[PDB]
Amino acid sequence: CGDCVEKEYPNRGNTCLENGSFLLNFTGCAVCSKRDFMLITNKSLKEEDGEEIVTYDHLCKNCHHVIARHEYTFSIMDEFQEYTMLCLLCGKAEDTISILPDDPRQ
Ligand SMILES: [Zn+2]
Ligand SMILES: [Zn+2]
Ligand SMILES: [Zn+2]
Repeated sequence: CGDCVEKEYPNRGNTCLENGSFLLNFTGCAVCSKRDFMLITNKSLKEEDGEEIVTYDHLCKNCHHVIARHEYTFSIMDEFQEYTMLCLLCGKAEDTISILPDDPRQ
């Protein structure tokens, strides 16, 4: 309900994830008032030309209302990798890593 989160799309100093629920930003629901109560459902995955995308939602373990929506997208460009995340709860973040054909991933 947006009142579920302390901050809307908090920055994570570059952290981009396809899993979990950010309990440190979740202040507990406002449809029912419960905390440390959540599930994940409708989890989709997409892949275009080397880019990998993961989209999902968070649901209150008590009232099963949709707490928030999550998106994580990952792209490979020429010699580098790009990571981006956007979630009302988990946060908004972006990172880029330079790599080699030896696949070292820093
Ligand atoms: Zn809520
Ligand atoms: Zn709730
Ligand atoms: Zn999230």
